[PDB]
Amino acid sequence: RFLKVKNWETEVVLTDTLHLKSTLETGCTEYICMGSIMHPVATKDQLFPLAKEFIDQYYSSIKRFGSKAHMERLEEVNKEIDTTSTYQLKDTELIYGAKHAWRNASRCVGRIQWSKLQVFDARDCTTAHGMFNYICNHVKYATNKGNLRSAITIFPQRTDGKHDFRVWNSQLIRYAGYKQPDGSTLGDPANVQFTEICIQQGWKPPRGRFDVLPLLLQANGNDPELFQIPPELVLEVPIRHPKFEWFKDLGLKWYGLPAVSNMLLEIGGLEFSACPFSGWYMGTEIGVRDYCDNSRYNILEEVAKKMNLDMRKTSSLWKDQALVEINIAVLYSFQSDKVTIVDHHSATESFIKHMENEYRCRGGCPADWVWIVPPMSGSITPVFHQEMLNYRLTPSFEYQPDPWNTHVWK
Amino acid sequence: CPRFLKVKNWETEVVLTDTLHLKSTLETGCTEYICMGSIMHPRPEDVATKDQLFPLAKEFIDQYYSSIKRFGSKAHMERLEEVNKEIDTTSTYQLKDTELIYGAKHAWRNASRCVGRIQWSKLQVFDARDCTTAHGMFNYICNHVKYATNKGNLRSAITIFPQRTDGKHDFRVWNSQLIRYAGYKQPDGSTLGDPANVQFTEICIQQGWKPPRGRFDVLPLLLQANGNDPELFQIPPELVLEVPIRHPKFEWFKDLGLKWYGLPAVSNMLLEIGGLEFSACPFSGWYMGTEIGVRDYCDNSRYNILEEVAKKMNLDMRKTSSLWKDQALVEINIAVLYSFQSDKVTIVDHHSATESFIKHMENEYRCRGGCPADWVWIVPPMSGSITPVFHQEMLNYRLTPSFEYQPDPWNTHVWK
Ligand code: HEM
Ligand code: HEM
Ligand SMILES: Cc1cc(N)nc2cc(-c3ccc(OCC4CC4)c(CN)c3)ccc12
Ligand SMILES: Cc1cc(N)nc2cc(-c3ccc(OCC4CC4)c(CN)c3)ccc12
Ligand SMILES: C[C@H](O)[C@H](O)[C@H]1CNc2nc(N)[nH]c(=O)c2N1
Ligand SMILES: C[C@H](O)[C@H](O)[C@H]1CNc2nc(N)[nH]c(=O)c2N1
Ligand SMILES: [Zn+2]
Repeated sequence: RFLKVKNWETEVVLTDTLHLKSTLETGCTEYICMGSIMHPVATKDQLFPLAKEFIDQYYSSIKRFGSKAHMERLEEVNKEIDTTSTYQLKDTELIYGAKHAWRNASRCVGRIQWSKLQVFDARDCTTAHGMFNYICNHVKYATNKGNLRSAITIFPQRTDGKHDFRVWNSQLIRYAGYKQPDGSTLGDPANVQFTEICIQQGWKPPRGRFDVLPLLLQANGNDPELFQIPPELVLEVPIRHPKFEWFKDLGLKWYGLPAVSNMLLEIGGLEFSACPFSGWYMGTEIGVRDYCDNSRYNILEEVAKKMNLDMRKTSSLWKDQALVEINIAVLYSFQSDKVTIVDHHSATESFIKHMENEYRCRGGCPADWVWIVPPMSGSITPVFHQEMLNYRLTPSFEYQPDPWNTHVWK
Repeated sequence: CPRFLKVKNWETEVVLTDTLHLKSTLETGCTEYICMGSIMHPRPEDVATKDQLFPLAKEFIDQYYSSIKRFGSKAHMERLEEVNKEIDTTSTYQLKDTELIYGAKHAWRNASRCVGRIQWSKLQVFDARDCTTAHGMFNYICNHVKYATNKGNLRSAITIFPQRTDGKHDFRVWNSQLIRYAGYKQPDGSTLGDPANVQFTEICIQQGWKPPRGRFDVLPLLLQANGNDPELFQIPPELVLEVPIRHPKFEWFKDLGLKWYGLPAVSNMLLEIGGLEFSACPFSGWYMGTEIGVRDYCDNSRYNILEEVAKKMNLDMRKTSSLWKDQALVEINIAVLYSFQSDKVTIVDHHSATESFIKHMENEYRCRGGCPADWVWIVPPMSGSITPVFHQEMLNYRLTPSFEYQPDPWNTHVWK
């Protein structure tokens, strides 16, 4: 059945037919909704239908369904799954599949940009040194002196599960976290475990507050190897406030390039376990989550201190006042340094426009309200009042286990 | 369905185990392949047949005697048999007072979207099932308002009018809340008062209400008894507690002339107990500040005062990345909380309410085996991630007794 989604602010109603094309499961049932649950080695047998599905949708996309090339590709992929237990995507298919994995990412508010993705084919990589080279080129290309450009670098696909390529880092650029003897945490608390794994692997921590972690790179299932990103490649922004001259005295900074490196890219039944992809930041991703979460930098109290706010009772909303000011500073700093960044009002406004486009030309847009709504000022953004339908299309980005839980060392 | 389901809090690492989901009775609207969790809502002749009513009544009666640790008792088997005979001879049955009170408290306890359920067992239940006329409904509602208001020391309460019979004799409160402000659509397209209430205001004016046409005109009650045409009543103004909104720092804030009413009393929902349908069941608690300060004031299709407040704050309103909207939203919510606390009218900030809900949820998981919760509604409309419910996974499911949506009565009513 067709399904309608209403925006309760504009009263626009859109009709979803695209959900009818999905086959993966969401985790909900008719009686239980798991919409706020964060996470609810193929064979030739399972592989060909997935490949056939994806080839069919590719040749449908380029308006050549049932063509000579289409019939030939199908048979070409048929004989190759038979005789090799897998197949290899054409370059065109790889690009199409990566763009559509972004397009199908129900949790991403930045998808208005989806077809503007620079795809780096790294399927000929064999060693971690090679991965490091490919990754530096990604970081340099995507950073582009502050005029950030979305990119993805795709390493060789999984074969037997024993030879995976993995980026052990959760992002390419992240700050170290140090669990202090006195209990607390220096640096970034999100990364305490990974930082310890890098130290145990030989990394010599500077033990500052903003130490860029090394790359820890696993090629073809071998042990991971440490690499330092050349510092001239790592663009950073000192956070200052446009009114509070004392803000810069907090000593804060962040990196310009958000580049997620621990997810899995699935295309036509093939699994790409190393596929770092980058875009540019929405300001709340730094100023709200990375700075004010209890298990992150947790700087809310100091800012409210310097603002001389009454912090005795929660109903003074001192946390809310300090949160807005931190986010003002983040946007101001990136914009003053001409580093690409988007505020949650512009981003969500763009996403509503993106939804309109997708419903017109595609029949729907899978979208995860729980993730699309920004972590502050929810209802004064247009996505808050936008009903969304969440469903799982492929190609897709998926979660995968942390490598240090599966990898057999030597 | 799997027997145990785990939810995790990603801030504290606490993992909880849900078994209560196995008792879920109605559909969420999700399927295996689609999630409808952000859809807001996923005939008058049709009432429960005898065959439909039997299992629904037995399920609730069982649950009630289980709750009072008398399951399988003589009194339990007797009640079952008495209910069954009533349904056989009369096609319906009547709840005992004890069962009515238990059902109403559990409809609140089961309300997945309510952040305030830590209070669920402290609900004053007024049995208005002897009511016959809209004048009688007005009396019951005035008494409700006065008790729940309690001079600003608000107390949660529900008033339950007679259940549905054949569907042609419904009791209904046409108001969406007992106390709301009129909205008037002007000829020039602008709105005076509360734009959320323009349609209902028009209905009241058509029914004979003489509007004052101000910004904050308490709407009259429009009350339907026993399926008759609804009738208008003015709530005595001494019973409508109101708070003028001022700001602890901004002296000019009072010059906005804003005020709000103290008692949030939702009156358009349906209470379902044991297959019985109580189409008129106004219930009230007290406000979370953001229900006024974020939604009621700063929604675009509401009072929409963000801009005016930002002007008086001398913010740059040309670029969105100055976050002038966010800065103004906070100040408005500071004022709402400060004005209610100053006048000693119960109110709860979103930090306190969500922390209590977390403690509540944990207790329910411990003592009950779960707690249905709708994250999309539990997370407050501002500052979501700096409240503890943001990082708390939740399972949503529909238990009974429950509060249900129902069509607006002007759309179904058969005018006499
Ligand atoms: C171009 C600018 C982009 C912006 C502003 C943006 C914004 C965001 C934000 C705010 C989130 C939520 C993150 C969080 O709160 O933790 C998100 C999630 C996500 N983004 Fe985007 N994004 C961008 C580009 C991209 C690109 C280039 C890709 C891949 C090619 C991508 C794939 C994803 C995925 C897969 C998720 C959700 C991951 C999951 O399912 O857990 N995004 N994005
Ligand atoms: C005592 C203080 C209470 C507080 C602080 C509170 C808080 C809230 C809030 C913030 C919402 C979301 C409203 C919105 O965003 O529009 C809500 C919804 C709701 N509350 Fe509570 N509430 C309270 C009392 C009660 C009582 C006494 C009942 C019933 C006996 C109740 C039943 C409900 C229901 C049924 C809904 C959502 C209905 C729906 O749309 O599905 N609440 N509550
Ligand atoms: C390309 C891109 C740009 C951007 N501007 N933002 C992005 C955020 C995520 C993302 C995905 C999952 C995720 O985490 C899931 C759960 C917290 C563990 C997080 C949290 N860092 C971020 C992924 C990609 C992003
Ligand atoms: C007792 C009580 C106290 C309170 N403090 N708050 C409450 C809010 C609602 C409630 C329920 C549904 C609903 O909306 C239905 C659909 C969105 C239109 C609204 C919107 N007014 C409020 C109901 C009861 C409440
Ligand atoms: C589209 C979306 O479901 C709708 O705006 C919901 C979202 N969450 C909400 N949450 C609360 N508490 N109250 C609301 O009215 C809404 N509205
Ligand atoms: C429990 C909850 O699902 C979890 O904390 C989610 C909620 N929504 C989110 N939304 C975004 N954009 N980013 C997040 O990390 C989260 N966290
Ligand atoms: Zn769902």
